[PDB]
Amino acid sequence: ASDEEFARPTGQGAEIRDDGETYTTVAWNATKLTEGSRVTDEMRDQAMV
Amino acid sequence: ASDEEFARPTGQGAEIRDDGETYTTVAWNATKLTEGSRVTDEMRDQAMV
Ligand SMILES: [Mg+2]
Ligand SMILES: [Mg+2]
Ligand SMILES: [Mg+2]
Ligand SMILES: [Mg+2]
Ligand SMILES: [Mg+2]
Repeated sequence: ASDEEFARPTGQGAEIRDDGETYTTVAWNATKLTEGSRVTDEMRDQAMV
Repeated sequence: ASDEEFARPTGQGAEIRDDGETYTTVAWNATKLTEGSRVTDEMRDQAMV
């Protein structure tokens, strides 16, 4: 939403003027973060961990 | 309706003459009469009456 504003002075019996809320958006577009790793099965056998 | 009248004096065996009830109207057309006023909410509040 738009910021707060201030009311306007007006004459007695005169028309109240308009200043309503205005709207906008902030967008998101999530980015794929990725990470990978590969191990040979002989390494996977012989490792202590 | 038309006014009362007087009957015709006649000879014996003579034709009776006509003098039947004639009619008319008076029209009306009602005219719109109007009156109006405005008061402000501040005046309506503050007045002693
Ligand atoms: Mg206006
Ligand atoms: Mg404004
Ligand atoms: Mg005749
Ligand atoms: Mg007559
Ligand atoms: Mg007559």
